[PDB]
Amino acid sequence: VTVEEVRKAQRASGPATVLAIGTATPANCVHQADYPDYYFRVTKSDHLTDLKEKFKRMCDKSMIRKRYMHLTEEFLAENPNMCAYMAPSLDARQDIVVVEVPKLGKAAAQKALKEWGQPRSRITHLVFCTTSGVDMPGADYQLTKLLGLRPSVNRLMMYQQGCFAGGTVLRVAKDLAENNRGARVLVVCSEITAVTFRGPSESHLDSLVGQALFGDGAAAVIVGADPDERAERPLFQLVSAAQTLLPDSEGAIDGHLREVGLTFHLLKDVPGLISKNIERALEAAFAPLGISDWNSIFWVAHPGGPAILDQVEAKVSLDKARMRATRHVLAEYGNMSSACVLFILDEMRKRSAEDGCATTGEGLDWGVLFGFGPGLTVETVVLHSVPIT
Amino acid sequence: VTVEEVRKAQRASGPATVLAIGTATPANCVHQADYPDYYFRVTKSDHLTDLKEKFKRMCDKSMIRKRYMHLTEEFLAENPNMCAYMAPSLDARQDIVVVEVPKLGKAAAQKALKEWGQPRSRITHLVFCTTSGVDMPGADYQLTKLLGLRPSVNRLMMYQQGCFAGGTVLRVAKDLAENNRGARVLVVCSEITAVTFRGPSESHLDSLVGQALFGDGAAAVIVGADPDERAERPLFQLVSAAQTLLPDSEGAIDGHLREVGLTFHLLKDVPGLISKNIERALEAAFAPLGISDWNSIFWVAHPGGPAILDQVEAKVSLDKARMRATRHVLAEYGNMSSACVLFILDEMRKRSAEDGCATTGEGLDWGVLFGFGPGLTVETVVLHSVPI
Ligand SMILES: CC(C)(COP(=O)(O)OP(=O)(O)OC[C@H]1O[C@@H](n2cnc3c(N)ncnc32)[C@H](O)[C@@H]1OP(=O)(O)O)[C@@H](O)C(=O)NCCC(=O)NCCS
Ligand SMILES: O=C1C[C@@H](c2ccc(O)cc2)Oc2cc(O)cc(O)c21
Ligand SMILES: O=C1C[C@@H](c2ccc(O)cc2)Oc2cc(O)cc(O)c21
Repeated sequence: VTVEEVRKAQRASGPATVLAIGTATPANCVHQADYPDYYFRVTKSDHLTDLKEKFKRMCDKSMIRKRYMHLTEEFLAENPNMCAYMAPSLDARQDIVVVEVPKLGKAAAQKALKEWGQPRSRITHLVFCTTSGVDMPGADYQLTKLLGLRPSVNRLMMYQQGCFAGGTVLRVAKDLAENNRGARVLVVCSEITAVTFRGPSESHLDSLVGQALFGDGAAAVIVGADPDERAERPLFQLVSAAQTLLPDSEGAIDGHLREVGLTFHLLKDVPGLISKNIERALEAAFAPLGISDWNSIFWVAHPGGPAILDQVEAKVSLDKARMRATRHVLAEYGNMSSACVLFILDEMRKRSAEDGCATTGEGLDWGVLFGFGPGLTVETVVLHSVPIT
Repeated sequence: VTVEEVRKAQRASGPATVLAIGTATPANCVHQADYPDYYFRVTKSDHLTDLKEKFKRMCDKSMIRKRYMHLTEEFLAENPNMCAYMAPSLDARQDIVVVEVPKLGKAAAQKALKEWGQPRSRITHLVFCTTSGVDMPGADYQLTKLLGLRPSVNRLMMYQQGCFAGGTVLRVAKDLAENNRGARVLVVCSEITAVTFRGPSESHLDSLVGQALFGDGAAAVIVGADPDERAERPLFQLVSAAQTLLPDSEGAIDGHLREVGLTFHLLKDVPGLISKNIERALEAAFAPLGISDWNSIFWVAHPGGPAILDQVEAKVSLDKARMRATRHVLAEYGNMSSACVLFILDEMRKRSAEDGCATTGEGLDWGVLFGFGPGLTVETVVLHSVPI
């Protein structure tokens, strides 16, 4: 009868908890050892032998062993506008991603739901995040139909976000789960590089870097507060989430949706900008918790490129073991934009079980998740591990 | 310190409350009575006389007296591909809205921030919503710079949502404010029709209807729980928020971002689907609260078109006064997509104050806000007014 009464009956008690993770990728695998030859072949750029030597360096130094890509040679050969550096092609790219992004996210969400063990109808919110394609109704609507979620699911469609949004979706799901008693949030990031694939331009080497780094993939997490201990198995606790813009980082990471598709700009200051600011972000997150030793917490960081992990490592004097879960996902999947950190969370807890650690976070109790992206924005999520019996 | 201690010392206690509302439009104004001549002239389509008759009737029946459009005749004369029905023009349209959408948002945000009267640094969250254009970094980042908000403001960027997103942003802001002690959420919906404006085609009358209804505008709202009694002024309380998809509505409203810009497609009698279904949403939102008389609550409904309001009003036998503020915004502003319900909320609390109503909701205590859009999606936000 009163709003205060509704607010007490509404709202949950405990902190947002990750209850399941699942991941999926296209079946087409592309090995980095073959990509320089493959890429310069299908883009009819073999005559640019000087540029091809540069690409061989980037692919050799990428610390990427393989990527999964929906795009095939057979398809590209039928789509020369997408193989040119810059040709009319947004319509052709949209036709792929508008169908394939929700399709890939469905593959990931099914695995998360399966491990969750609860009926799909219990899912109350859906947070769908992509950086490839836009459409009305959005990919959130398509996924809802594909999975058969209830029609009254509360959907949040995060479009054209960039690579920091892996942390964004957890910050979003945290407030949804925590403010709504019983809420169970399905979170899906799904990325498909058909929107960004393009040929090589000697005058835009930062775009060439994108071609050596970005890959396809989707990851799904189910987040909820007040877990049913009898039926749900917690993995991580979401303690706090923050976003920030880095000083003097204007223009560091740009991306425009145009008739030639999604373009990509990237300054060489990106590794320096992140490494030089990461400690301010760590202090902001962990000082109120009383934590100052960055080697005593587990680490999840978006692997924008190997140079970012190298310079964050050196700047903060991390032990090589702390970036292992991050470097493994980079090596085995490449840069999947917003889905990366969720993949790393999945790899963190799996290895923690296989190795016999005390917790899902490599035996450590507290952890941090970092997303980096256009802004330059940095998303920081404090995590807490769960004991492994 | 445990994670439990954090949660307790992290959350707010009270309900999310609307503390300030500001609106803004482009200055360039077009009266509907003049638009068929203007629209057919600038699109070089005066020779399709039968189509023009159809478009007059579209405009006559729209119940819109005027709309604001950033696009001017001088600009359009230099952009023939945007005046054609179907010509490559995404790049030009993007070039417009990527700059003008946050600019119009700051005009409304500055009004709301002035009414709120608190320092801009106190803003902790920003929810920016637009259906006109996309970009990385987004319009939320542009607005942060233009307003001098703190670099650490938590931004949510809602792109390509559609007309129902005026309710979506309140549903987002509700959980941000309520779950974070001290959080003050700036909510900005900004819409500019340069992405959908296109010439007429005789085989695409659904697109032509959009040319009759859609206008430009931006609206800003500041949301927080636990208001300061001396320094802040509650206008409305967000009680609950829900989203649903209507049965048998597949494909009723589709919109595709293509190389010719944002196209618009209708397929399944939108006024019938909303009114056939509105009572279910009312009962879902208000049966837990013991209300069943849909005339006992104030109404804010997204004015997608007059037919939606007519059939919904007739389905639940609404007194003509319940739809008044909604129809006034439709008449003086057109269909401004996500921003419409925020304009109506402002009109309602102002008109309730101009006249001597007891509450900000036209003298009533409880209220309902509806967003309608692609899905068919219905957003339902239960409101509670504030005594004047
Ligand atoms: C690209 C990268 C993998 C190359 O590995 P490396 O061992 O550092 O080798 P280099 O530093 O010499 O870079 C290789 C070449 O690409 C170029 N390169 C690296 N970053 C570049 C950038 N933003 N723009 C243009 N060229 C770049 C270098 O100039 C170099 O060309 P060169 O042989 O003529 O000197 C590494 O620099 C890296 O990880 N950069 C981070 C990229 C990034 O910001 N990712 C975030 C994506 S949002
Ligand atoms: O090249 C390396 C680095 C190595 C490593 C990681 C962390 C650490 O602390 C020490 C060594 O792990 C790996 C594990 C692999 O399966 C394959 C590899 O190629 C590598
Ligand atoms: O640091 C590396 C190197 C990486 C790698 C191997 C081969 C290759 O061709 C490219 C990258 O594999 C890894 C695999 C891991 O599980 C953990 C790691 O730390 C690493």
